[PDB]
Amino acid sequence: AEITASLVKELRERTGAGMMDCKKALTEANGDIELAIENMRKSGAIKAAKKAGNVAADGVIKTKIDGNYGIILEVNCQTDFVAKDAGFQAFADKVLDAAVAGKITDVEVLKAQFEEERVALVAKIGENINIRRVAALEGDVLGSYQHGARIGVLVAAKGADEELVKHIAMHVAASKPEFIKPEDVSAEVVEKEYQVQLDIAMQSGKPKEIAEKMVEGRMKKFTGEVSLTGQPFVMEPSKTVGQLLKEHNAEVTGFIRFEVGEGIEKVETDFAAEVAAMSKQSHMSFERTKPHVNVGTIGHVDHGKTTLTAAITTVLAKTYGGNTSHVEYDTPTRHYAHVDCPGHADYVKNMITGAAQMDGAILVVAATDGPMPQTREHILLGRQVGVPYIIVFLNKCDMVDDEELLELVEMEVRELLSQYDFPGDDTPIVRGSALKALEGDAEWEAKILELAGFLDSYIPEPERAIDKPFLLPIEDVFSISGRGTVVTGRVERGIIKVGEEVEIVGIKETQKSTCTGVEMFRKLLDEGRAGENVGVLLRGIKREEIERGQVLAKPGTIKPHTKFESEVYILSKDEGGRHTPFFKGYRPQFYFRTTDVTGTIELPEGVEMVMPGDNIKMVVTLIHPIAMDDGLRFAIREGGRTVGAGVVAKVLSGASSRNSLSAQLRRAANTRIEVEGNLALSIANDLLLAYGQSPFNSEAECISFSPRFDGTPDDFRINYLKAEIMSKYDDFSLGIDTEAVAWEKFLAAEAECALTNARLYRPDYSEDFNFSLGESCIHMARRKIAKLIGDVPSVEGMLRHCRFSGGATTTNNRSYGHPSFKFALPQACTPRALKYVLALRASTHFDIRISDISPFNKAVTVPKNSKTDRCIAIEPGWNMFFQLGIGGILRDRLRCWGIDLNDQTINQRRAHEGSVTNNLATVDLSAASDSISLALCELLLPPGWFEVLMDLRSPKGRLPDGSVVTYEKISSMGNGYTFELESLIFASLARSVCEILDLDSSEVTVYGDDIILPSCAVPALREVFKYVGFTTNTKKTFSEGPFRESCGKHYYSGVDVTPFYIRHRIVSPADLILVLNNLYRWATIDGVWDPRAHSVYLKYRKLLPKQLQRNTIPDGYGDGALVGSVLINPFAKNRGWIRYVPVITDHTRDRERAELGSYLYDLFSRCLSESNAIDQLICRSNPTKISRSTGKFDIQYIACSSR
RNA sequence: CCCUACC
RNA sequence: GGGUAGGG
Ligand SMILES: Nc1ccn([C@@H]2O[C@H](COP(=O)(O)OP(=O)(O)OP(=O)(O)O)C[C@H]2O)c(=O)n1
Ligand SMILES: [Ca+2]
Ligand SMILES: [Ca+2]
Repeated sequence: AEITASLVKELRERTGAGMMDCKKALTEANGDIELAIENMRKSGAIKAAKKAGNVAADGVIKTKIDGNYGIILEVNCQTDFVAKDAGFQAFADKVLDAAVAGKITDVEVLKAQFEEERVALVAKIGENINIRRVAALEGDVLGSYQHGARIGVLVAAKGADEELVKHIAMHVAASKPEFIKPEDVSAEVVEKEYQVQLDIAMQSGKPKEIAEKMVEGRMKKFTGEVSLTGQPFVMEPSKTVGQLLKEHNAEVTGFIRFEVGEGIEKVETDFAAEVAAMSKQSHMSFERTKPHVNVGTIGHVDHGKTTLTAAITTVLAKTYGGNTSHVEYDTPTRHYAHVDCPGHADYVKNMITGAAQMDGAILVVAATDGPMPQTREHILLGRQVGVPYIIVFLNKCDMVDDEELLELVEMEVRELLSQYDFPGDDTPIVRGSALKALEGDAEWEAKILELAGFLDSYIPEPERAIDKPFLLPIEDVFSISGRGTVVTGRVERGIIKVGEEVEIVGIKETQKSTCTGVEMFRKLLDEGRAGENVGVLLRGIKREEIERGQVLAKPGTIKPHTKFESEVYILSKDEGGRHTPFFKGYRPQFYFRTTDVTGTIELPEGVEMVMPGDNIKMVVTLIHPIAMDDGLRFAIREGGRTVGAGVVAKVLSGASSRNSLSAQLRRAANTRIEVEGNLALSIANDLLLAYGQSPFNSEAECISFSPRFDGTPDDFRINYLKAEIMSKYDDFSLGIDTEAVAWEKFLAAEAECALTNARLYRPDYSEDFNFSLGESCIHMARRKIAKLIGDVPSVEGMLRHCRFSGGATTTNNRSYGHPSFKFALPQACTPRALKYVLALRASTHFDIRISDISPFNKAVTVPKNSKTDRCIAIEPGWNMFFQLGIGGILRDRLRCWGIDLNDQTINQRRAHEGSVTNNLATVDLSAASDSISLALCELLLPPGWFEVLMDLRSPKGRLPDGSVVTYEKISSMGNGYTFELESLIFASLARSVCEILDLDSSEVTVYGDDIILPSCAVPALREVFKYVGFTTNTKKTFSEGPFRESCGKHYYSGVDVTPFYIRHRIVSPADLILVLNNLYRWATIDGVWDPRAHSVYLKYRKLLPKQLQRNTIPDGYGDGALVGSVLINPFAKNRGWIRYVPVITDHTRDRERAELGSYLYDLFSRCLSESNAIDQLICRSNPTKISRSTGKFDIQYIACSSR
């Protein structure tokens, strides 16, 4: 030590400067006060200027109004915590006040007027802080709005009143209008923006006056929207600000809106990979049940928070050897995840959103400085979020002589901790140095060790989910004959044993009962443990006495509540939340463990708008009760869209839409649009005419017209539509057309397999002399396939993939398709398939029974296009169960070849590229799956597999004639695996063809029979295919020309030319709406019409009942309303800040579900799962419900977003 | 279970 | 009938 302790303290208390900066400026002053205060004052700048190269993207905005003069101010800092800090508040509160009277606008004037004090803080704080901008606004009446501190606006308007200007100010803060009027936009920035779009359009091939008109309409919008005037007013999106003003005899002379940080990079920051980055410099020179603990580090930016967590990691690895960007380290007794808390808001967000909780914080302060002024806000954050314990790591202690000085810093911290109710006197404080720790220096190494010892002993072990009291969120209820009432769900915490009593609590008056049993799909059980999906059997209680959403718990452990206060986060436009703010009476859905429930909120004191993206405390009150205690997470929803997360803080005491309007629409909806002749045709023809193309001569021409594959994209697009649009229409009288042809087709395919079956089992030409491409590919493909697939389908493979889903089986019809009827009604099965069923039956205690054992499937017929139906096959139920098993497994394996059968999106893009690039082809086989013969499978597949495939197929088929077929092909369409099998067969060949040619196999991609490989490969692929029995569809395969198609998307030199189809007689208003919407989506660029089509759209829109002509919804909400602008829908009711619009839906009648079967289906599904930012983990999946379609329509109200 | 869009 | 994506 040099000079004395209490000499430095009073140097701090009158300055706020760092400890060592105080001692060291007290030596060069020979123990003199005033002399010292000066060496620092006179060095205030050396510090500040050292911080210039520190990005200050945070801060506050302030705002003041004087009679009718107003100023808006922005002064940055680099941190959340500094912005809410008292001192920094006072600087900006002052630089603002004294900037009012002294009416300034030149940012430099008031800057330099404060520069000598701007250095005061920057020294005392340790963050770059400085005035960023200022501006001034005056008018006849101006008003301001302050959205916390992140954003303020000043609004000046003539002829307006008090609240009006507030509201306008608030709107401005929400909608960011970059001008005050549509006619105020830089007639240059625009006149040259109209000069860029004109190509985008005229290069797509569009005729002069079309590209123009389009661009004009676009630009008219492009502006109206970025202009206060043509902006849907925020407090009533139905009318815009423009109209709001006009009807108040007012206008807006001008406005300013500032937002903290606007246009300042705000350099990204990754925590983990930075620690490893600081760990790298000294990178140089069983018991799995261990408890899991979350810790957060919190303190001043460069007080060494990052170096400490580096230290904590090396040292811990060196010694005890071994969500979202978070380092993790181990102690001999527990396992840690560690986050940084660089921002206050940002942290509160993650704490609500569950993306990062905290069992204890670690407050980091460098002893060379001591607590900073903003250290208050650090501890305060801890306090506000309820971090249960806070440990202190004094850092950089080695850069300190007097040890009495550390005794002194440590006092300051303890006193701060206690000012915020933390155990100041009893809280751990390790005197350490992270730097030396990383230099291996074992003196300062045992302090890190010591810190982790406190982590192990001061932050108490968190409560293992099993040790808390039983609770199971009820997902569904079943009435099971001779086994009472049963609920299913995942037990959330605790254990339930048979015999114990339970309460069922939530939505109605709480009820009591006792546990009869506990079952999973395979085992029956006497206890259910936390994390397990189960059924639990209750006694005396009935199934209409229990609802989903209730919980099952140990008695008295959980109680039902209706009112509570909470901390919630509203998602932004980004995260898929709302895109408009809400206000006083927000009335959304609060989803709890498994169900939505309506609630109203009240905002805290003095807040009256809420924007996507921000935090808020609100007092929520629910329509009826839900079991809850403190801590319980919940989502916030609007029509099943997630717009917020929440956490109950404290439970409290808890002491639009029109009917005739629905009736009007219902009546209209059940009306018949009726016209003469064929409406579909008339529409197509008015369309052909508006694009100036010759109309369809007759019904005959609709289905026999071929497009010219040339001319401009525009010319081709309507030409392609002409060829496709009527091609699947099912109501053509004119034609002895049929489905007789579908069977001929079907018989042709079989006979084809018969030939190639003969051939492939006979290729003894008895002459090696000759070598063949097809032979070669089969050999190569076989070898690749085995490497991918294995000798045989894994048992686990089957365990996670066999399932029932869907439609008809050989015993169930469309009506009894649902999986719950498959578990209830006995299913048929094949003699060869029997052992699978028995094995499944040996596998569970539930009954598993076989209607009948027979080798037949049912060949039926389903619609395809105007020219032919498609023959498929309805399988035996149990065979299906297992087919989907192997089908599911092949789907997984095929990923290793880059083939992803869940994503037809990758095939569409390669179609599009092949379209400009001509380097890729799209190809198509004719009877794709009807042509895979038995022989081909047998040559390609491992024996183990082919056998399993032979057991599971239907060997025989019963046609509608009662006649039979003994199948030549391996499997028919409608089998559980044929799609995935044809994909693998197709890919394996194309890949082998690639290697034979020295192309990259990886360029191959396949989805069913939509095959995409490199163009040069096609001729050889054609030959292989011909050889192994397939016939390639010359008409729908493209390896040159400007055209490509794959998976629904059609492209022409890069432009989307995918058509649309009218399939049915248009008879109801839903039929017509669907067609019109398809027209809309095909003719609209971003909501703007091609004029050619729009004239036809408007012509036919007049055929609808009047109210249905105006009842519009945004795109992506379905087709029970015309797509258009929902803001101008007269029937849209804005109810509680969420907007509700009526759509047409099919009127259903409820049917009785199969109680046992539904319960198996539920349980079986939970089995399937066990073998398998983000608050999506807050929602489940829903209860079995059956319903008949009556032929009528209903009106349903759905939630919408302005869009 | 009932609608639309595709293989 | 099988699968995909979206909707109730
Ligand atoms: N409604 C459909 C459509 C396709 N697929 C499956 O996807 C593959 C694609 O067959 P398509 O290309 O649609 O037509 P193909 O049966 O091969 O007959 P074609 O091209 O001559 O019309 C084959 C089949 O397994 C299906 O099962 N059911
Ligand atoms: Ca095909
Ligand atoms: Ca195809």
